[PDB]
Amino acid sequence: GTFKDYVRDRADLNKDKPVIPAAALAGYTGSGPIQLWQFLLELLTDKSCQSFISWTGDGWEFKLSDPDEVARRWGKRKNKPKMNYEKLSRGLRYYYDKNIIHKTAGKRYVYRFVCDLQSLLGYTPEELHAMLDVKP
Amino acid sequence: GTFKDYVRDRADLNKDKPVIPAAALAGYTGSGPIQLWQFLLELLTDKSCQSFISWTGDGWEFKLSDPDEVARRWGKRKNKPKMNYEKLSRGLRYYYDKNIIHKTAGKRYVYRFVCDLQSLLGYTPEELHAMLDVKP
DNA sequence: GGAAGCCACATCCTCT
DNA sequence: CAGAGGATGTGGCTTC
DNA sequence: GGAAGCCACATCCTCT
DNA sequence: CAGAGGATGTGGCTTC
Repeated sequence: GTFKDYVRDRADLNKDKPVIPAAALAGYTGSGPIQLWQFLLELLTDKSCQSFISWTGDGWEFKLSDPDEVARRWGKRKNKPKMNYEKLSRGLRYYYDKNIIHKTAGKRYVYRFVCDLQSLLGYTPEELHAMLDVKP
Repeated sequence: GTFKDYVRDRADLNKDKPVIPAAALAGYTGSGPIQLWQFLLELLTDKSCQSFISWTGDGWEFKLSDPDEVARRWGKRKNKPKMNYEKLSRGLRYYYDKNIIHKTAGKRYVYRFVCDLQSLLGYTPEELHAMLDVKP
């Protein structure tokens, strides 16, 4: 397998094509280092990540079906191997007061984007959900 | 402008489409952090970067038409704002002994990939030069 | 998890 | 500077 | 370039 | 744990 085949094979697994690349987003917003909410928003728009993180179908609500995986990847993106959902959730918890992301009380591993995503990605959650083939 | 527009606009400038993405290459080779030679290989395959870095038309030979720009970007990709051609060249000098890249004596800012790129990107420099519309 | 190494540079400097 | 390399130091990663 | 700040987490801990 | 937050500490970046 050459580089060509390595890229080709990942494409056939629907990887490397998130609609909202974190890196790009950070660039657009001028946030500098990639931020958590941004990273999640990248995953949530990359069809290949739908197995461990996805939109519930209700507005900007999403679920961390596989916390441990979401955590690993965020841990990798920030170069922090000890990263787990137990510290990552702390990150998200900070957002509550900064009204960026809120916790949906009662549902394990479910939060919701509360800020104005439509203006940032020019898409109503209904459209986005259709583009990713969001089930519910 | 929204993130959507920001993405399509850069797309119309032929950006964000390098044939040999550094990040991917690093993954394929399992090198871990992106390496200099790999970065340069990304730029050289991204049609939008042809103004400050490009193949001379002779095999794997290339030129840093705009050293200062090349240096800035590499400085950005590694998070090292003080990054210049004066230091970056050092990095390249280190490949001379590791037969990965050599200096073409006589031409200011011109070096040549000496390792086996054909096997890594399954392309003869002739083909690659055609895909980028390399002039000389 | 965890400490100990290994490697690519990032930095600085000296010559020519 | 541009272009060789030696002397250092450290961060991100592989390795016990 | 350069020193001083700011901000987003990464880490740890305590309850319920 | 999962999930709220307080108390800390530091790296990447913005700001004088």
